[PDB]
Amino acid sequence: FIKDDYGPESRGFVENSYLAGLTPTEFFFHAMGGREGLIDTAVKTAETGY
DNA sequence: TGAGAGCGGCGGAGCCAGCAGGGAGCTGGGAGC
RNA sequence: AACCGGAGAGGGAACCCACUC
DNA sequence: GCTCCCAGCTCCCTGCTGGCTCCGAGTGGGTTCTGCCGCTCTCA
Repeated sequence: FIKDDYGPESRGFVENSYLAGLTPTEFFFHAMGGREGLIDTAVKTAETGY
């Protein structure tokens, strides 16, 4: 991407569906999104149990 | 006194205790008589 | 011609990997 | 000699910095590891 690109494609918006598949940039961004939830699942338990 | 051997020794957050600095308040030395 | 069974040992520390959430 | 007002000492207070304890529940495997050098006394 060009420097200082605030457009939807350049910041994480995925305009494709899971039926049409994702472009490589959208695939990486989607991985970045899923990683956050996966981390919170492990972090949350240590607080809730305490 | 030499081999066998016994052992002698060489990360982060958040509550509690101490310290430092700063005033109100009391008592001796001087101000008037 | 003459009795003829029978057990008992494995423990701890540390580390890593993995699983279910 | 008399009462009294102003600085020096006593107290408490506030504020700040250093020190101790906690950090989900289960489960299954495997692997390594439990000290070592030598120094003096004894049997031969």
